[PDB]
Order: sequence, then structure tokens, then C-alpha cells
Amino acid sequence: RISWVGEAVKTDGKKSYYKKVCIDAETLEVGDCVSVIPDDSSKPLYLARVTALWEDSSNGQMFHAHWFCAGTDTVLGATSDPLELFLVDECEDMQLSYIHSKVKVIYKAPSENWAMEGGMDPESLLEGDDGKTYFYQLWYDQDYARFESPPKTQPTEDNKFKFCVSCARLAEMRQKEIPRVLEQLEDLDSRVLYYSATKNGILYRVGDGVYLPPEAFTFNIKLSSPVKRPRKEPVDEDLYPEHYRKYSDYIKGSNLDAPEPYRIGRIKEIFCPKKSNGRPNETDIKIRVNKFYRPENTHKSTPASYHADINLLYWSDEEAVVDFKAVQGRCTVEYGEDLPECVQVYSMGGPNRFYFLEAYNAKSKSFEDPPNHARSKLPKLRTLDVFSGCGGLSEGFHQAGISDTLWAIEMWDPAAQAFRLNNPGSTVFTEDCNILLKLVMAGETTNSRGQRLPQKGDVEMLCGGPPCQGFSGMNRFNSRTYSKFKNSLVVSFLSYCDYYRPRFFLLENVRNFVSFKRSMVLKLTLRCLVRMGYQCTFGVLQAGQYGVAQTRRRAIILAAAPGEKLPLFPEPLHVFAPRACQLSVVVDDKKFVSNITRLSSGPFRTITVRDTMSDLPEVRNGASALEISYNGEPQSWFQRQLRGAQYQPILRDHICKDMSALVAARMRHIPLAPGSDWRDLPNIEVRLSDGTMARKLRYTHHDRKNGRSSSGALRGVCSCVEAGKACDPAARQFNTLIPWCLPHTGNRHNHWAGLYGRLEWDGFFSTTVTNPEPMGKQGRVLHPEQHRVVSVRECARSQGFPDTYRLFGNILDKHRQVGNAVPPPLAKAIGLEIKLCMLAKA
DNA sequence: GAGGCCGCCTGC
DNA sequence: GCAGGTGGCCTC
Ligand SMILES: CCc1c(C#N)c(SCc2ccc(CNC(=O)CN)cc2)nc(N2CCCN(C)CC2)c1C#N
Ligand SMILES: CCc1c(C#N)c(SCc2ccc(CNC(=O)CN)cc2)nc(N2CCCN(C)CC2)c1C#N
Ligand SMILES: CCc1c(C#N)c(SCc2ccc(CNC(=O)CN)cc2)nc(N2CCCN(C)CC2)c1C#N
Ligand SMILES: [Zn+2]
Ligand SMILES: [Zn+2]
Repeated sequence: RISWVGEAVKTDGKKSYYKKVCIDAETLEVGDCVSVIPDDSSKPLYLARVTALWEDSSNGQMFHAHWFCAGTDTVLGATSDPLELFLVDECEDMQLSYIHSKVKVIYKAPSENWAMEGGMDPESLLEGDDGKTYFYQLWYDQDYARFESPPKTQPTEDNKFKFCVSCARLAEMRQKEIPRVLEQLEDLDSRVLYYSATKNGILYRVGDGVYLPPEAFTFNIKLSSPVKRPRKEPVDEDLYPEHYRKYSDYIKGSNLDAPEPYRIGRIKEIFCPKKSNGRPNETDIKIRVNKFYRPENTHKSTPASYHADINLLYWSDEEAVVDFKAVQGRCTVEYGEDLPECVQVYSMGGPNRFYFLEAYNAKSKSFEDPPNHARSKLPKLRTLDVFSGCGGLSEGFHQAGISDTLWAIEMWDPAAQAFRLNNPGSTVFTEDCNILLKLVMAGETTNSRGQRLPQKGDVEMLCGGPPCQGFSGMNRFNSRTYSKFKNSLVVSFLSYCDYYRPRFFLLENVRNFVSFKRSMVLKLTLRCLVRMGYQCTFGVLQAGQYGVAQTRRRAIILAAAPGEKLPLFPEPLHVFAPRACQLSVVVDDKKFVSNITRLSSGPFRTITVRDTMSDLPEVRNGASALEISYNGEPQSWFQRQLRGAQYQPILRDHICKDMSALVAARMRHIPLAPGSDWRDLPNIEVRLSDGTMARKLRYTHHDRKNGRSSSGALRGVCSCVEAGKACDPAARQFNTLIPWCLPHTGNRHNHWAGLYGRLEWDGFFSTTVTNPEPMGKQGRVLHPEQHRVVSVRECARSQGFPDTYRLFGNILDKHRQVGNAVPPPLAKAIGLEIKLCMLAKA
């Protein structure tokens, strides 16, 4: 009792398409939505749109089902509106007998007045439902967790009766994934030359720059097998009784495992080998490139990288043939003297830009002029920055050219004053953001200081980082902690988003924002954005990959209004230690990644502690002079950038905490070799600067787990080294050069690795802290050579702040301002992705 | 106000 | 077990 209605629309092969069918008491036509029975009766019904109806000579009565995704199957899980569906590129042929019923599915489109329709209370944002039939508003990418406006793919007259948009988009994706050759230049003896080729939607022509993996080719300058570090030569165990705790071969902050950046070539030929009959084998695409040298690839090796621009290359006449499938992306490489602009303007004007001024001759180990054949606005968004701090995120967005931060909210006054000092045109509110929003919603125009409150339409971009105090555990919500979340600053920030409805929205936070409360904080944040009707996504970024010598992972939530394009996450710019670049996120057993494809290498070398601060003058422990001489010119590219173009005769805030006499003696005895920390301290008496004496540490109890030194000395410093015995107060020792508490509890704290630890010139900072303390958790705060902790200026350099960026207050206030900020280079990379969306808006 | 002192959880 | 990820609070 399955009956076709009418004559066949088209007969193709063993298929006869129809526009309408009758099943029992119902009639179905293309475009109708149906439910479909699953094998597991416990599982819910599948829902689909019918995109075609045909009789098959071998399969019987058939239709094409374009499946909807239930909201509960997305990252939103159980927080989803129970009747919300999402478009996905999932579809298949199916027998008509599997249809259970016809269902109503409504497209809930945002209205033309969407930007004025905000103001629902937090309960409505978090838990409110549409309360109607099935509906969709957004398309969903299940691997990247992206909610976007539905695609506008269009059918022709050759497919209108059977058009499946999912089939069409999948076919486009497949074609985009396959390398192809387009033009045709010449036919040689054993190969065919081509003028252009395409890969992953990128067009490559003869003469373009290509990124290649570091293994793609070698240079004529082969290598120098370095004198490797020996196997930890023995030390005097009586002099250094805690050195045994360094049995791990892992050094915090070391760049020994960072990969090489990309090889860079200029396409000389694009070609295919010929078949036996003369035709080209276009499944086998090759390119011949000229090799570019980075400075560190010449005979001068790594030190050549110290002073050179990070995008400086050297031309050479060496050539390599590589598979086209190895290309990692396209880049622009230009001879510097032929630019219509200076090198700095060129380098700041776009991505993937390199330049060369000379050619390198490997045979002669010399430099030459390149050969002739090597030659050949947008209005800013009015931005509100909530929980701005001193303004690192706003500074990076400003550098990207996308925003003017006209309003900022910062409750901690020294940070608010710093933000004002750097942004004279902005209005900085110090009130509770809840109070400010309530005033705006009540129709107030100015706050109690006479500052004008932003109104609907004023705010075009909203960014901030809300604290998660009270719900930053990993365990599941309960009634109390869920109430704390509902009344929290995260939800207040979401309320700002709902009321103002900016074009773009950014929430930044610590990495574990994606995992707090079994990922429910993340899921609810996304749920609120979708409930407002925003496009949105999330991901994790590593700041070191965008140009700071610092490991700092951040969770990022991005949203874009209906009518906008949802931004992509920025591709890594700098290679960085892979152990610090774990960006994936597991939510309810589903592993999510961002759109980022640079997982193994990148265009630029890693930024080091040397890059960051080798130019700063020597200062002492407790340095307090607020304005001093730099004592020399900037040395590295990074320093040239951060000092800026205008000559700065005064270096500011190169001041350090005044550590006590005992702490200073300890710092003076930490060796300079990489990986040095408290475990390298000698066990000696030392006279302190205040006349007092630092004492030897005595070993008073036998530590069965840790054994004894080679002279038979014990290794415990307290009775608690026994199984169940408590701590003996008489066993506590004071004013020892080796701190008593570190051997006291080291066995359960990974030997307190990194406390009193030195940075290394070749390595990177641990996450820049708000108050550098050698015996705190983030204790690796000692200068690579000087006997002091890092200065405020050095922390600001680790964050990528320009040297001209003003700070405010006492030294601890300035450290906290620096340590709480988003690094401007990270903020700038994100902002450039938003700029791409602004320019591409349809 | 410094600096001594040092829990709990998770991914691998 | 190893390494990372969240700082506060005595005591004076
Ligand atoms: C978010 C990923 C996802 C999405 C997305 N996106 C979808 S789309 C809905 C849909 C897609 C395809 C079919 C065809 N049948 C098969 O694929 C099995 N051979 C039916 C329904 N469904 C999902 N569920 C429910 C459908 C059936 N299971 C695969 C269980 C997983 C899941 C999941 N986790
Ligand atoms: C037991 C702790 C808890 C937890 C935990 N753990 C959670 S998880 C968040 C969540 C879970 C399920 C849904 C589905 N409900 C819908 O309505 C869908 N639109 C939405 C959100 N939520 C909670 N409350 C409270 C009232 C019930 N409401 C759901 C609001 C949220 C509570 C609580 N007390
Ligand atoms: C390794 C250093 C360390 C550290 C370090 N670092 C920490 S941090 C603890 C912490 C405090 C506040 C927040 C903020 N709270 C929210 O945000 C609300 N959700 C988070 C974590 N605790 C430590 N113990 C445990 C707590 C304090 N004593 C009981 C003993 C010492 C220790 C130690 N030894
Ligand atoms: Zn299809
Ligand atoms: Zn003890």
C-alpha cells in the first residue's frame, strides 16, 4: 500500500523519480519532514527531510533522508532545548517502508529586529525552551563544535526535483580535498608542466611561496653534530644532598623538543610525469622549488637567528623536487629592495609574509646580491571590555585594527587606572557589572560618576574574562554550586551579551573553563549563546604559538550575530614545545578540536627568553629605580617590536621585589646551568647580608623510600618520614640554605621541581604569575644569570606588552596587572580572524 | 604587611 | 608514578 502519485518526473537508469507518494492515510512530497524508526526501540526516533522520491528497479520504493541532529547529540547534550534540531551534513538513501510518520519542523529564523530583542532573565537563558513543535535555527559541525547560520547552497534545474544540500556540500568538500592541476604550460621529454594547481581551496602558481615540512629537503650546508650533554656526571653528595631528587631528565621550560619551522620554497615548476602514451599522470603532482635559507640554516647556525627579523630569508639557487601533497600552505616571499613600501610596513600588512635582501652561496659560505630572476579604511568596532584588567585583550584587538574600546569595566582600581592611562578616550567603570546593567535596563543614562552608560546599538563588540570563583572544581554541580553559577559573573557577562547583542563576542578564560563541573560551565555558556540565537564555538589556544616566550593555554569562546560570519581560530604562527600544545577537549566522551591544521610545524621560529629580555640592563635584587637607561639598542626582532619605532630614551618599571637576606643568599647559590633549582643548592653555612647566618640542613630520620647518600647519611628531615608517625615539632629546622619544608614534603609534590628555579635563555617562561615567589607553586622565577627574581618589565615582555604600555601602583600591583592580562599577541591573532569576518560579511 | 608551609584532582 | 593545575593563610 505504497502508491506513487502521478507520473514519473524523470527516468534515469534504474530509477524513476516522483514528486509525491501515498503511504496509508498520508501523502508525502519532496521537502516534507519525517520520522524514521531505529533498530534500538529504546533510542528515540530519527528525523529527516525527504529530498528525493524514486522507484528503483532493484531496491523498490526509496527516498533520500537528510538527517537532522538532535540538540542532545551536540556538545550541548542534556542542556539543549528538547525540541531543537540542528542541520548537519548527514544523509542517506532509505526504503520508504522505514518512514514512521510525517512531522512538522519549523525554521526559526532571526527577525530583522533581532538586535533589539534581548533582555531575557538568566533562568530563561539557561533553561528556557521554545515550547512549540520541532524547530531548527543553526547548522552544526560535530568535529569543531561550531554552530553557524544555515548554508545558502543553491540548486539548478538539473537537480531541483532531487536536490540534497548535504550531498552537494559533501561533494564540494571532497573535491576541495583532492590536489588538482589546472593550466598547462609546456610538454617536455618526460613530464608535463602546468601553470597553476589547487589544494585545500588554495591556488598555487609558478613563482609563489610554499610552506613545506622540515623533512621536505635539506640544505647544502649539511649540519654539525653537536657535542651532546653527558649522562649527568656525578656530584659531591655531601655538598649537594638534594641533587638526587633530580633523577628525572625533563627540564621545565626547555625548547629542546620544539620542532623546526617550515621549509620555505619558491615554486619554479609544477609538473606531472608522463604516462607511457604521453599523457600526464595527473594523480601524481610534483613541484620544483628554489630553497630559501633562514639565517639559522646558513653556516652561521642558530646565533644568526638572534638579531634577525623573524621573517628574513636568504635566496639561493639550490633546487628541490617535492610532492605537491606535501605543501602545507602558501606564503608571500618578496625581494625587499623592490617593495613600494618599507620592510616593516610590508611585514605588518598581512599574514605569511617573508622577505629577502641577499642570496646565500653555500659553496662559498658568503652572501651576494640576488639574481635578476629572483625579482619578477574599515571602520573599527565600538567595543566594551568587561573585566578588562589593565587592558591586554583590548590592546591586542586595537593592534589588529578591529576595535576601539570605548567602555571598560574593572573593579580593581590600580588596573582601572592603568587602563585609563593607556586609553584616554575610554570610559572606565569601576562598579559591579550587575549594578551597571540594572541601571541601563532601568533607563538610566549616566552612572553615579557622571559617566555615560552604553546603550543598545552603541556596543558592537563585547569581550572579557569572567572569574569562575565558587565553581572551578571538576566535580558535578549540586544545588548550592549551581546556584552560585546562576548568580555568577559568567552569567552576568552572558546577560550583557543578550542585552546589547553585539556583532561579535569573545569570552576568554583559563584552559580548564572547558572542564569545570563536568564541562557543564562550558555547555551552559554555549547553550545561552544558542538560546540568544548566536553562532558560536569554543577552543583552546596556546599563547606561545602566537609569539611570546611563555606557556599559557586559554579557553576561548567565540560568537557572531546572525548576518555575520563566525570566525575561525587563528593558525599557530610560531613553533612551540609540543607538550605545551595540547589543545583538544573531551566533553561527554566526544573529543573536540578547533579548525587549526598546523599541528607539527609553523612559519616562524619559537620566541625565547633571550628574545624576550637579553637587552635589559643588569639590576639588583630589590631594584626600585622606576626610570633608567636601557644601556643599549634593541637586539632581537621581538625587542625591536616591543620598544617600537619612536626612540625611547627611558626604560620604565625594570624593578624587582626586594627578597629577604636568606632568600637572596639562596638565589645567589642556584647554578646557572639550564634546569637548575633548589635541588642544586649546596648544604653549607653562609653569612647573610644582615649579619645573620644561614645554617646547614641536618638529616635526622631514615627515609626508607629515598634511601641514603653514598656516604651513608640519612635523607629524612622529620619523623613523619615514617609510615604513620606524625610530625615532631622539635624536628623542624630554621634558616637553612636548603629550605627545610621542601625535603619535608617533596616525596608527595614531585620533589617541588622548579622552586627557586632559573629561567633559561633558550627556553620559555612558565605562565607569568601575578606575584613571583621562589618557594611558591610557580617558583621558576629566577633570572637566567642575575641573582634575583624577574622584574615587572621582564614579566611584561613575557606577556608581549609594548615597553610604552603604562602600569599603575606599587610593584605588587604592577606584577598583578601584568600577570592577569591576556598577552596582546594572542589577542591580536584572534582579532585578525575577526577582521577577516568583517571584510567577508555578505 | 613578607615568607614559610603545603592538599586535592586529573590525564597519561 | 610523573607532571600539570588551580593559591591562600597562618604567624607575627
Ligand atoms: C553529534 C554527532 C551525531 C550526529 C551528527 N552530526 C548525528 S546526526 C543524526 C543521524 C545521522 C545519521 C543517521 C544514519 N545512520 C547512521 O549513521 C548509523 N549507521 C541517522 C541519524 N547523530 C548522532 N547519533 C544519533 C544517530 C545514530 N547514531 C549514529 C548514534 C549517534 C550523533 C552522535 N553521537
Ligand atoms: C543537581 C545540580 C544541578 C545540575 C547539575 N549537575 C544541573 S546541570 C544543568 C542542566 C541540566 C539539565 C538541563 C535540561 N533541562 C532543560 O530544561 C533543557 N532546556 C538543563 C541544564 N542543573 C541544575 N539545575 C536546577 C533545576 C533544573 N533545571 C535543569 C535547571 C538546572 C542543577 C540543580 N539544582
Ligand atoms: C602546590 C601548592 C598548593 C596550591 C597551589 N597552587 C594550592 S591552590 C588551592 C586553591 C585555593 C583557592 C582556589 C580558588 N577557588 C576558586 O576558584 C573556587 N572554585 C583554588 C585552589 N593549595 C595547596 N594546598 C591545598 C589548599 C591549601 N592548604 C589546605 C594546603 C595547601 C598547595 C600546597 N601544597
Ligand atoms: Zn544527501
Ligand atoms: Zn614532618
